[PDB]
Amino acid sequence: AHQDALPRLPVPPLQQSLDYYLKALQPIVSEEEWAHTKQLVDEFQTSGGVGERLQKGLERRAKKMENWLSEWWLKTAYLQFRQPVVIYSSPGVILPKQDFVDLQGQLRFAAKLIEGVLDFKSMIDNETLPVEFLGGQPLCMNQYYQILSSCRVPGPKQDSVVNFLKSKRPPTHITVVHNYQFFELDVYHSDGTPLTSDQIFVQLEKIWNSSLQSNKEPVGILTSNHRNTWAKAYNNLIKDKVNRESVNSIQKSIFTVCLDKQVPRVSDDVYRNHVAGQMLHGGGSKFNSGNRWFDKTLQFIVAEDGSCGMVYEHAAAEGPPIVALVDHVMEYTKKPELVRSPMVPLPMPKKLRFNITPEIKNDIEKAKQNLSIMIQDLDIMMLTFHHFGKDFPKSEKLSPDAFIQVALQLAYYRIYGQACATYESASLRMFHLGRTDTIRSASIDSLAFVKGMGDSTVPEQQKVELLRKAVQAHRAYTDRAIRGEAFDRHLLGLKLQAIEDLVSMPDIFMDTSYAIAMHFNLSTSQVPAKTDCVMFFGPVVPDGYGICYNPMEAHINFSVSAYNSCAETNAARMAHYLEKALLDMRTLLQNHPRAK
Ligand SMILES: CC(C)(COP(=O)(O)OP(=O)(O)OC[C@H]1O[C@@H](n2cnc3c(N)ncnc32)[C@H](O)[C@@H]1OP(=O)(O)O)[C@@H](O)C(=O)NCCC(=O)NCCS
Repeated sequence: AHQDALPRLPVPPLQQSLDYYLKALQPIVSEEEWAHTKQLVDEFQTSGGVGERLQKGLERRAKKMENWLSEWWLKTAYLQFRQPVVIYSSPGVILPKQDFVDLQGQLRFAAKLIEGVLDFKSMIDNETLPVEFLGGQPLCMNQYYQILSSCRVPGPKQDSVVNFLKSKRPPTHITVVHNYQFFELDVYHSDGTPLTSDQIFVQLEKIWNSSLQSNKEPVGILTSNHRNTWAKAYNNLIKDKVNRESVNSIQKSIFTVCLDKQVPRVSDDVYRNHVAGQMLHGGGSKFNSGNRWFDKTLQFIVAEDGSCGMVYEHAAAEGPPIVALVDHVMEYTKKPELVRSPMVPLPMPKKLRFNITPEIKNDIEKAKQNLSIMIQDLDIMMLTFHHFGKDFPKSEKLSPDAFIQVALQLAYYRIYGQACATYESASLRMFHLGRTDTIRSASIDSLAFVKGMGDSTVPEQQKVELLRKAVQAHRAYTDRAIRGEAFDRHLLGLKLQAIEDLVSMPDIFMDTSYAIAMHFNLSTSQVPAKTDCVMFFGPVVPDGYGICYNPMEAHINFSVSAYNSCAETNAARMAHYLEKALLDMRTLLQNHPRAK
């Protein structure tokens, strides 16, 4: 009854949005093209023209739908995306490295971790999850009822998502993969009481031995190829009675746990990057990628050396919900011990086999060739900004995220000589079923500033005043976005609504200023985690980056991605420049006190 108190995703006035469309375009589009769009936009919102008609459409799709963007966005952003899920869609995660140093401690943690998730599922199933606030308003809790007991499925034209959460016989098992081979594992009793760590460990220690030796083909690596190939590949794969049951089990699992194998260690300066890679894609076809099932919503991956993290399917939800589970889980892995009562009678786990054929032999060999190419093209850099975090920005009466978003503009600008189309994920969870909207960090005050900075003709006194203007201009966008007052989503709405009506694709969308404004060189998001962890994901375009960070109190975890295919990008360099951009801004703010 909480999802009925929340307001529905509004529709910003056509004039209002189309206005912010112009304002935000100036700094990234020619003074020529902007003039064009200017005339085009006036024509669009003419009283009695196309725009006014389509606007009436969205203003109706709301009265006959909980959320007028739900289906469109999910379908548009993920389900129709025919590229692989790996690196392009499913965000990895790096968690605080555990201390165990042997094949029994590795299993020990897995158990402790598994018990934590179920302890969290309780609040979900029991619907006793605490109300999350995005300032002074309640947040949509839906996303929490989609991440567990679900999985994505390959469709020849569009993909589907199976959810076994609230079904007749809610699964009580999970998936475990060791040496490329899957195993089922129940964590509940015919009495309702969950399995304590002990049982789960003995169940995990039993699953453990059953797959001591590796030799089988990594069928699971089939979920990392193109979505048109896996669709056909998956289609054949389930033509066997056992096969189908095998995949059917994984798609019911409350989630998956991967016990990855050894990998030739590298230096420590490039360590963090070797793990992030091991958490996002798997590190080749001859390492750990086969110890996965990327279609599965939640995959918790525990390494050998002690490294650990995850990788989830984005369709389900955004990083927040996922990390508001990571925090609780890592918490459980640390807390004390209670009743370690004797091992009740526990059954043996079911080994999920995969009848390997010559038809599937090729798809398995064609997958390796693909994945191995996506990787040799991924360039990632992990930056731990110790200099400061939320502390400083806050002490300057300035918003931390805005301040961090102005530094990226400066850093980027300090590399290409121009501003670019920038994206910052903004959650609209203060609305029922809502997901996210766009916060464009590339603005008028943003460009003026990055230029007023490196301009040796502008005094440090006018510099700081240009910095502050930007930080708050961005904050206003942030505040306007999270309140359904942005424009990117509304914009995509008029476009899709236009298609539906069966009308001529508006010129506005066919506009140059459009192919640009949607081309994001900087794809970013913030995912605060009460735990010292970092999230990451490739770039949205070939010529750009992927940037996600965790703003703490005394520091910031930063991830930076890029493709080697594009010589115009280098993750380390952007990382190396952002670091200098934040330190620089601080030197300018501490030199000229606005007060005191
Ligand atoms: C847009 C968004 C990132 C802004 O978050 P935010 O926390 O408000 O950002 P801020 O910079 O304000 O950081 C908040 C902290 O700075 C403080 N702050 C903000 N403005 C301030 C100011 N002017 N002076 C001093 N402190 C300020 C806040 O009080 C808060 O303090 P706290 O540490 O006690 O929490 C967030 O609302 C959002 O929408 N996140 C979406 C994440 C997501 O979905 N990601 C998907 C990834 S796949």
